[PDB]
Amino acid sequence: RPPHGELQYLGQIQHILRCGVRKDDRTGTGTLSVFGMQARYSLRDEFPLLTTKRVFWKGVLEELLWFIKGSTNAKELSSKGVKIWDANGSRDFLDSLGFSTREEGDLGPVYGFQWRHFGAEYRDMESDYSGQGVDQLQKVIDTIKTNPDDRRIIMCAWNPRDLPLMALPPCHALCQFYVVNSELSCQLYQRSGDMGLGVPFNIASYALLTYMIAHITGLKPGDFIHTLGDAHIYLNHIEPLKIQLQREPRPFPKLRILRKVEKIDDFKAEDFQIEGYNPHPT
Amino acid sequence: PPHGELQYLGQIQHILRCGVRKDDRTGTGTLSVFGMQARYSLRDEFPLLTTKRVFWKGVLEELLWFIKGSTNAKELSSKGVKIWDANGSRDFLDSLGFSTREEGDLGPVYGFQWRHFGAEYRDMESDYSGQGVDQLQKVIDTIKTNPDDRRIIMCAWNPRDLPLMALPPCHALCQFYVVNSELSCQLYQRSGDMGLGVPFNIASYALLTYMIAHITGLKPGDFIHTLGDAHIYLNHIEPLKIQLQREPRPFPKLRILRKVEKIDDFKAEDFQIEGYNPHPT
Repeated sequence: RPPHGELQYLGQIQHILRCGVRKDDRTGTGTLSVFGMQARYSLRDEFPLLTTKRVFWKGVLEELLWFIKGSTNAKELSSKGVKIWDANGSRDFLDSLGFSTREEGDLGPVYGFQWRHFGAEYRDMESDYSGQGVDQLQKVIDTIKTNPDDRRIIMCAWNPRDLPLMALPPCHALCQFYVVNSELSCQLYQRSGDMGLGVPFNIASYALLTYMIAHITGLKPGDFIHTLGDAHIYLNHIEPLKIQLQREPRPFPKLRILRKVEKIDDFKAEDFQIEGYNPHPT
Repeated sequence: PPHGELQYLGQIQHILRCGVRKDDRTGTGTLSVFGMQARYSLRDEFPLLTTKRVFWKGVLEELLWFIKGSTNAKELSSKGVKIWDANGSRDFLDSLGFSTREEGDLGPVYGFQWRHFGAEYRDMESDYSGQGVDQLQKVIDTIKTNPDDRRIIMCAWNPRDLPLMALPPCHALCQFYVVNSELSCQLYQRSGDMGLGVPFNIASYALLTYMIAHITGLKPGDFIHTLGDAHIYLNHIEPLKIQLQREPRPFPKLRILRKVEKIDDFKAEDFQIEGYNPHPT
């Protein structure tokens, strides 16, 4: 009787179709669009991997793990057979940014470096930043263990000084955690969200991070609150979304963590099994 | 057309029906709900709440003090506005280990992050001109040359400077965006005392959107207030329960009197609030 948590994402899509405004330009790109939306996804016994269309779960878990180790090296992930960042590591592409002296796959100070060493002077993908900058992930885990009530438990990836050094500016600007009755919640502030391709992955990433952090602090998962800045759909995806919005949601799968892990760095693709996941065909 | 203030009041009824108990740093309790959002139209109205007066003059004078880049509390209270004084007092600097600071040095707080993000902070009387990133000027430049950019953001959480600071900022980030010559703005506040602060806050950023709309030549469109921890303090449940019984009155209107071309050049006399008629309390 509480509605399926997937109807919120589908509503947001109804909405952009009914009211976005056509920021134009049948000259490649071309979008419908709306500014500011907010969705709440339960994490209690379910795990919100969308079902009306399949999400690249393997690219989810692998990219999250590549952020936790602080990497900013795209080859290092691309070897887990997740390619989503390689176009951004390609020499012609850096070459179009004056990164002419960077080795291919050096993305600059992108999420893993902002999560692990915010503030450090960034040299390049092979340097060692041990002890430099602030480690937001750790500080966040400690504050949860020792002051769950703190209203300051934030993690920021948007670093205006580092921005001209990044091979692309981040979508997720910041996430805030929050703790009550032993449940752990999370709110992601995303500046720009493609309603078709990325938003369902981005929802999985942050839910998963919430599980992993709940696990390691011995709290139980709560709500994941997805807030969006610029939410858009590309005109070319309207047809496929229009069909996609007929499909009745299917029950969200579940996720087990298969061992007791105590440091965040300690996690490995195999500690997780997504069980029950059955989405519509594409 | 429902009245803008119903969203704010909405959020009150909701925290009262579903908020859970939760304590602050000192121990005072609150009912709190995590995650909320409201949209206030900024088109030919200006949303200064009318069910309880807001200190308009603190709003104006503060935002001017943010824009100036300042982080001295004294240069604010001299305009007759004291909301930052306590955080600057000699007693308080000492409890934080800032034994070395002139009273009323707040550390690197919004002043400094909007105009000098990532400069090293020294003290309040330093000069930082050309240091760090000038996020305010950068937002206005982008609103004018690339209005469809989706990164028009300002950010005042900076983890590095957090221990240098009187208190950690409460407005973390704001984003802007433009569509049909309308300028909208979204604000992510990590924590929100629904009684005293949120209304004050909804007026800062609305006012900031009218300033940037005036200079880049667009019209104000929406202001979206997103909250991390929305909470009502306990002591306030009763007053808010009265307050919920008031029909809101039509929001007033903000008039800007001369044409200002640069954001650094606004003064408090450029601004006129008209037809403001809030209930007594």
